[PDB]
Amino acid sequence: MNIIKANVAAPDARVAITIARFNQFINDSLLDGAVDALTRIGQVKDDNITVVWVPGAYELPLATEALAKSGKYDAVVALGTVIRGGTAHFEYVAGGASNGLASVAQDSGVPVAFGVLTTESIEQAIERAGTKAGNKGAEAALTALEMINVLKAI
Amino acid sequence: MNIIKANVAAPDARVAITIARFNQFINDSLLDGAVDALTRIGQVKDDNITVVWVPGAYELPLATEALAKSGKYDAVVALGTVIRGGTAHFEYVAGGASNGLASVAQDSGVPVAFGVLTTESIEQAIERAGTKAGNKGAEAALTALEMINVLKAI
Amino acid sequence: MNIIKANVAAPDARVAITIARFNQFINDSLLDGAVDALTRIGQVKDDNITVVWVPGAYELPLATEALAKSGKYDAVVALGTVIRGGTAHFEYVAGGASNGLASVAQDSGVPVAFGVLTTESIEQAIERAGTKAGNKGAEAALTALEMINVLKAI
Amino acid sequence: MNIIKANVAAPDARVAITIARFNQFINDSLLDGAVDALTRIGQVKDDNITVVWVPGAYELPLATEALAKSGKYDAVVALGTVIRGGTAHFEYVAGGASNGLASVAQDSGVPVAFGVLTTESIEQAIERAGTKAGNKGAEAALTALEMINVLKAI
Amino acid sequence: MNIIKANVAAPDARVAITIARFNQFINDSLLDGAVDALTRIGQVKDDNITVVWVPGAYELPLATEALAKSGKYDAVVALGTVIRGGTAHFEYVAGGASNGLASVAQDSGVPVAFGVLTTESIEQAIERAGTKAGNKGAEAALTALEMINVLKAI
Amino acid sequence: MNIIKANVAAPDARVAITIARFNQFINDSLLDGAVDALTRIGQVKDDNITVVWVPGAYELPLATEALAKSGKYDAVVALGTVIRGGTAHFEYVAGGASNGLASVAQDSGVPVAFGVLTTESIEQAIERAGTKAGNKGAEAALTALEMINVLKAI
Repeated sequence: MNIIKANVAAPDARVAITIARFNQFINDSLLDGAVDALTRIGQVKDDNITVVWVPGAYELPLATEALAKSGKYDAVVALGTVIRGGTAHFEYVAGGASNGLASVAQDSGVPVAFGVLTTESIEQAIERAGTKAGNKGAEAALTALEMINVLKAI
Repeated sequence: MNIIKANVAAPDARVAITIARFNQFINDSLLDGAVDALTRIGQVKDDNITVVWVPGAYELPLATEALAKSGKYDAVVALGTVIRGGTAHFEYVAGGASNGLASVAQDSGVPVAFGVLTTESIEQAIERAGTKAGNKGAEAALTALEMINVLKAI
Repeated sequence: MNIIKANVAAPDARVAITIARFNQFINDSLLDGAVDALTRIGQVKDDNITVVWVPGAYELPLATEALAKSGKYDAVVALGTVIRGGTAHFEYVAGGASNGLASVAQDSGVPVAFGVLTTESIEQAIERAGTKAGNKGAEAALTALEMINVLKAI
Repeated sequence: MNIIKANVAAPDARVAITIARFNQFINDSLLDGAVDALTRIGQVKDDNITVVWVPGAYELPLATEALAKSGKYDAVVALGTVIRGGTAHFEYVAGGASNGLASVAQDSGVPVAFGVLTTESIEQAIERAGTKAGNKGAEAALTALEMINVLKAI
Repeated sequence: MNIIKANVAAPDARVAITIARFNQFINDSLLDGAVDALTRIGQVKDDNITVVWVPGAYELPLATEALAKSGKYDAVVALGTVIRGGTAHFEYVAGGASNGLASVAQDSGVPVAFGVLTTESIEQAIERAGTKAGNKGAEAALTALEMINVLKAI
Repeated sequence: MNIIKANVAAPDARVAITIARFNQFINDSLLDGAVDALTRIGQVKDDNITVVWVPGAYELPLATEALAKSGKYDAVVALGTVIRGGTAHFEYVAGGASNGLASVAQDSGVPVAFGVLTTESIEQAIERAGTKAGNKGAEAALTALEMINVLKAI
């Protein structure tokens, strides 16, 4: 009975990170984690890493869509934070972002890593941006790499 | 390691704004903000700015879809307010509006700026229409411009 | 009837930022915002940007006074955080800082941007240092540039 | 992009300390901290350190003004404690003291360090006079030195 | 009666920093503080500063032990954060870390600076990583330098 | 200024895992995580992985001590669970185990990874054995590898 377990190391890869600058106070750490992950762990040569700042998290799809359709990249890591406010604006951003990104991956066949924090408080976001609950940035980066290989293995 | 940071200035652009006239009391300020942003900040020549009033916010997609498929515009800024009422009508308007718009952008490759307020009270809308919490109109306008360049940079 | 609306782009400008290192955990993001604002948005060439770290926020005036009297700069952005403690020390720091800076601008005719957080909690400061409520750093930077032009227009 | 970070060491400096004798039980430790800071850390030769006792904290300005107009000193450290009492006397002392001092620095161009405790209780003053919350004396002394260099660097 | 007061300036020194990457969101500021302290204050030439990232805070001892036994360094600054969780895991990490480090110093005769935050909340860690309660990174760095001299003075 | 960041890949390594069979219901997943980590991520050839079952978690030290003194291994990963009961037996097990292990590492210079759960409830242990809070097994395994390299880099 045959099995596929992939590895996160994948040096000959070219990876794109899309970050939202809104909330960058958090997103910065989110990046640091991802970049480090990519290079130090997945052996990515850091001139194959390209980083694209879009303004809001809402833009992440369009941006990563471009990058995937480009064919220039083996996977896109999508980094952002969306913290809930007084209105249901939170709902539609994080929604049209989750689904936007998921769609892009499904059509382009390129892995997209969902490294978007969707919290209730600034507190929680800090917790997932490189503290108690690890670093969703580095985590999304890793799941990106593994995915490259997982796919490549078919 | 290469990076893309875009700028909001983009004078040779032609931009389309779609506004819902329902709730115009708020949407009017939403516009003023956007228009000013576009011209004063993004250097847009104001005969490249075209403004399209549709009746409800629910119509924003169809209207912007037309504009994007037209190819005549580099980006569409979508302006509107949807305040929660006694029924779940609020849900389906803001929903089919967030997703409608998000889709149009994804297919047309044209950036669509989601400057649609989705509040609980008239109070909250006023807060986001050019007071305490800035002006989502001008903000959506800016994210539109930055996106033009962000894309252009690939 | 004649009107003056200025723009935030002003590339041939030389700008000075004064930062307090006390509370730098927050002030760092405050900076990043401002710097990015200046260059990416206001087209400032980054060797016309000079950054001066003073120890406490209380020192911001004297420091920016020097810079303005110097005439070497078109405007000074003042960055710092002052969080309220158990004593009224908070009052006199933020006071002697608001008024110190405001005075310097008034005598030197050089614009001084008041990008000093004055919060009740660490929580609030984080909110204004590049999260929910934007980035008072980049905001102060922008109001600086706009001012340059607003003045220049007379 | 050019930056100014200063150092606290500045041996060839001549510094003046003005202390209020009222509340000396606290102010004494306030001094010790400062003096030690100055010499041991900032390398100040202790015959360039001069110490001036005024009676109340209210007098700190006039005294430091003299010293700064004198030109004999590179900076003045102002040490004192003002604890809140039953009346609003507390308000006018700490007020006319914060602003007096701040003004002197602004006109004389000489750095003045605001090492005046402004507490609600004797308890709080003890906390900032060389216990849990460090020593505002030595802290004011250091911010003085750093300022000397920060200025000198323009 | 003879006395030893040391200074924090010690330029001809070679210093090693060991940081835990877990919780780096905080540890990053912890570092910045220390590095700045070292160079700007203690006059350390920044090619004599070496920085070693270990994964967990639990590893700090072993890593600093190596560095001290090496003899290549005059002191090691140990930076990390340990925030309390739902289990007593917190106890054994911070414990085996405090004692690990303390032991290494005692055997190697090399100063080891304990700049490890041991808090109850993310909130508290932020407070000690360069805000209200200063920067334990820079503070640990300073106590490192002073120690070098304190020892050297016997 | 020179820096050491290590990688978790280290294929030519020979690693020993010590597991306590008490509580194996949890420890089993703890292992699976570690083993997978080692091979799949750190490229360890799985005949260089040796696994040693000791009865209680209290024994983990003695067992790993032997293994490290043996010199046959580059690092030992210590896996086990200690859940708090009605008595303070919990205290002495987890204590004599944290310190035992930490000591072994310090004397043998071999890295020892502390992958011992120290929880209050069975619930919490399950959370850290490959669910919400990841898998301390695989985490301990990774910190082992990274350590090998971190040390090798001096």
